[PDB]
Amino acid sequence: DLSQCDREPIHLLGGIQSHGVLLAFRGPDRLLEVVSANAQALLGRPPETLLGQPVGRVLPAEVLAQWEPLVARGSVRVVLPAGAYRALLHESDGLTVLELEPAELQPGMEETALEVVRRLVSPLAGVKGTQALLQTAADTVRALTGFDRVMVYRFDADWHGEVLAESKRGGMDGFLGMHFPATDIPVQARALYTRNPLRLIADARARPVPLLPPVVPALGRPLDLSNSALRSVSPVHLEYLRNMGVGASFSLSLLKEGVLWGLIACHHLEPLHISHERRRACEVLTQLLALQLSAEERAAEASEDAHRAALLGQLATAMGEGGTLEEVLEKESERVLALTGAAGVALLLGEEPLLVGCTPAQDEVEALVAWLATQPFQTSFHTDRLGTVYPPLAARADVAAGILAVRLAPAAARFAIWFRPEVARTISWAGNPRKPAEPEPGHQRLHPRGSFQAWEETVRDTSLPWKRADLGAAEGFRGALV
Amino acid sequence: DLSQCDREPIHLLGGIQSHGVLLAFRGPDRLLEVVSANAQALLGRPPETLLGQPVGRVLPAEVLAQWEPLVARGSVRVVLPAGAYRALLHESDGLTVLELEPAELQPGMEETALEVVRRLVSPLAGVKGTQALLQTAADTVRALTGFDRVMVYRFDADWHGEVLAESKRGGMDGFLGMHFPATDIPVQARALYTRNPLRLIADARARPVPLLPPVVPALGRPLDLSNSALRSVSPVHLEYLRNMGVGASFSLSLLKEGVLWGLIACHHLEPLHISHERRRACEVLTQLLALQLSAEERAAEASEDAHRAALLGQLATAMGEGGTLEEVLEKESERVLALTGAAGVALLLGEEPLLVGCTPAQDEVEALVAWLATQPFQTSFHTDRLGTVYPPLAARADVAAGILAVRLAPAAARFAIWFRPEVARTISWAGNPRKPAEPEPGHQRLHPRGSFQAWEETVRDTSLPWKRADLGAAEGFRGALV
Ligand SMILES: */C=C/C1=C(C)C(=O)N/C1=C\C1=NC(=C\c2[nH]c(/C=C3\NC(=O)C(C=C)=C3C)c(C)c2CCC(=O)O)/C(CCC(=O)O)=C1C
Ligand SMILES: */C=C/C1=C(C)C(=O)N/C1=C\C1=NC(=C\c2[nH]c(/C=C3\NC(=O)C(C=C)=C3C)c(C)c2CCC(=O)O)/C(CCC(=O)O)=C1C
Repeated sequence: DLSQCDREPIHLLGGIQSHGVLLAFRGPDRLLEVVSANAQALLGRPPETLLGQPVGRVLPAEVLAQWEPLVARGSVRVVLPAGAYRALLHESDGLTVLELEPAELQPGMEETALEVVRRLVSPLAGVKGTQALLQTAADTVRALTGFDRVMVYRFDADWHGEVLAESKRGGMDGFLGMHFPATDIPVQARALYTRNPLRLIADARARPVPLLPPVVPALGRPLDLSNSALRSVSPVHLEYLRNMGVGASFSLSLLKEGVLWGLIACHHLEPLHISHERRRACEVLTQLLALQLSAEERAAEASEDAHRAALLGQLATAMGEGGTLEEVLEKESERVLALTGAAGVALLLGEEPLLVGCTPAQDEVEALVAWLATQPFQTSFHTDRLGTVYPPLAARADVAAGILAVRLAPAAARFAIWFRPEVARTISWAGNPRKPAEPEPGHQRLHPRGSFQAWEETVRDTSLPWKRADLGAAEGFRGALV
Repeated sequence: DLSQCDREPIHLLGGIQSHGVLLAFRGPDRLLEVVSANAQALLGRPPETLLGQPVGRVLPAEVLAQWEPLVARGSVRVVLPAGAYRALLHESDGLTVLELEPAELQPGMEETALEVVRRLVSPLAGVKGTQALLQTAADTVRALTGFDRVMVYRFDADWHGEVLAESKRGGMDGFLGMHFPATDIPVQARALYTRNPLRLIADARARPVPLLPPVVPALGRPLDLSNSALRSVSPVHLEYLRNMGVGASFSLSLLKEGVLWGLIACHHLEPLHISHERRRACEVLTQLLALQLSAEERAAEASEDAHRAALLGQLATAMGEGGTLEEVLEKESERVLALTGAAGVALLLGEEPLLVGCTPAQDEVEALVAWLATQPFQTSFHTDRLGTVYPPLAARADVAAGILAVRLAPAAARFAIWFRPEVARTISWAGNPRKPAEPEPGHQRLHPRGSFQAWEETVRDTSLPWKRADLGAAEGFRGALV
């Protein structure tokens, strides 16, 4: 179900944010084709009068002088009689898009940000866990942006997420540890956040500035603002902000090894514009954490596969120390369990089933033993909520909430099945997950949930997720029984 | 220790660089105890008549106006009539040492180094290899320092180095590809370089400034200048550079997982001083490179593991469904070799040897098995130069230069032994390695080597080195068959 949320084009709403001015040109003569209605407060004259006119007679000479560097570097600073603006330049719908927004005024900013990078690299980060690695990356970003609250938000495989870190001001509420639906950040949004990694909402109460003309004439549609720094956002999202009593919003995507792993959302309770220069420096921090997270993770996985392979070697040094099948896998009982972080093992070596640890009844292992043999897997099968696919043992989630089965022979149903009990998790949801929006009668005008107060849900009948190492240790064992 | 170049106390040389003043204070009354003889250059009044004078009456009020900002940070900018300077504070031998140094004049340093941090931390970096990673880092440090040549030095196991990357200006001598002896950077300096990661020589030809008094009166020795920016390097080094044609040297240790991976060296043909702050943003980049290298490198070891584990996966699917062990290893001999990237394998299941691929003859293999039997290895043995420990097959480096053996049995003689042939290398040195230093009659006066021209050499009887992924799969094979 691709809902109403996952529909309307957020890149075709046709408004810009009032703290800036948008101009679009087409042609070798670069005649103004698309103008935002507030254009006058800079250009001088009625916007309607400057459509159809080449750049030379609409743009100030303060800016055209630096047009070449604008074209080559994509952005240049320009001082006007109004103040210091930053000219941004890109391409869209075959037209040239120009944006003026206020520039950075405080000149020891890059110095300051060069010092938050030293903190986020250091000799080495992630000392006592990646938790304080995200907590620093949150602190650094608050210190640089001046925002009252900064959360690290992670995405889960269902595309729901959780605040894993939070650096806020004293006397402020916090969303630490809470959980959030997938409809909160829809799919079309996550599609373009994985392309354009920044977004600033200076004033959520403010009214978007329309563009002129309302369509691109040669197209019958509005100008594609997917790469605009001043594009104004969906209306139903400005209300979700107001129902949190926030006033400004800045978010950066956390792209690590290709995918959208999460966001760094920044909340302020009064409007605040952050210079495009200050946001690029923040982007330098977010990429920094994303590289730290990657090197820490692989290192954990490597060390987690060296201890598992220490076990595989102890199994074999013993299994060859004496002819003793039934006996060693019994005398070395905890070295098999710990191979997959398991609590009971059922080994199908024909004959009878050698039951080790806490394990389901011999006539119940013989029940999944017969169903698994008619399941579509090749070498391994792992469920973390078995009861849902195999309900007969849905009441035995005390020993069989999750399973990890390996085939010890091609045909000839010969398996090694590790078992895990459930692990009960209470997740707190920021507001009711079942009514996470308010539709109006006719179900054609959705609104957001107005309460983000805790909602608690103990999760049952699920086990711990089978990590990557458990699974490799399983198939390593497999090449030692055949 | 081993040689004289290791004896030299390169931290008690009593000299500093003429582009700066050093002053050391001690006591509740910050009495001046040690001072550089050039201190009168920037203080006014001869350095001898201010010794034992409170800090108040010796320093300029321009410097003392920031005396509290100076302490709690350890760095600050002051404007003397002599010019803008950087004051830096640190404690050595119960003394408060303060070092005055010309400060940075180009104000967009921090904006420039941000852009170069952006380049080296961006994702998609290392995509054409880690060669492009060091090449990017050498090109970026050159853009900030402005040196005429910036090279990447990697120490090997034996502490000699080579140049794996290089970035230089048009028409200049390079050292790409070349190898440099262990004696060129001696052990007492490596140790120090693990702890102070940035050093700078501004005039390879300027003579040191003495410190007055020649000693610290309470010790009998001079001031320890371990954590010093203005310290003068040993005179044996100064000759080295002046026989190299360099006029200024600046280097940054590449500390990787806490150990000294290598060094980024930069050469200018003329004297050049880099500001303290610019040396600290270059060191930012050394830690991005250290990070980037650690992450990439962990990604490959994993991808290596996956291939081997699959090779272990298919053999054990060959096993348990096709006759004896002498047959399935006859139809997967291309996998049993590939396990350890081997040219041949000799398995000993207790029968006569079963030789696979390119091996030495049955008798040569048999003889080695009875040799290794005495040897004191637990479950694994490996060498890249067998002939150095077992000469009987020192003629056979065409098949047996390097070997990897695993014990397939407890207190018994059952092994699987993979075989590699030699891989002739070719080390092109910067000078003849047997003449690394040229002493005078008597040997209490050493002189740098005079000629840095390519001295080629071709190492033989040496195989490709048994890596982590190979060894890991060697033990995997051990745990599979009986
Ligand atoms: C049916 C529609 C929607 C419901 C219901 C809902 O809750 N959101 C809906 C649509 C959109 N959400 C968009 C963006 C967006 N959502 C989040 C998540 C949060 N945003 C916040 O402001 C907070 C807290 C205050 C949270 C937890 C984020 C981070 C974003 C990105 C924008 C930002 O950084 O503020 C969205 C797209 C907006 C656009 O056009 O840019 C839509 C349509
Ligand atoms: C017996 C003495 C020595 C011989 C012979 C020799 O070749 N070196 C000897 C001693 C020391 N070398 C020290 C420092 C140093 N050496 C290198 C290596 C190079 N420096 C270069 O300039 C080049 C190329 C021209 C190479 C290959 C480096 C990088 C360093 C560090 C200093 C720098 O980067 O400029 C040394 C340390 C002296 C000190 O630090 O006080 C000694 C004693």
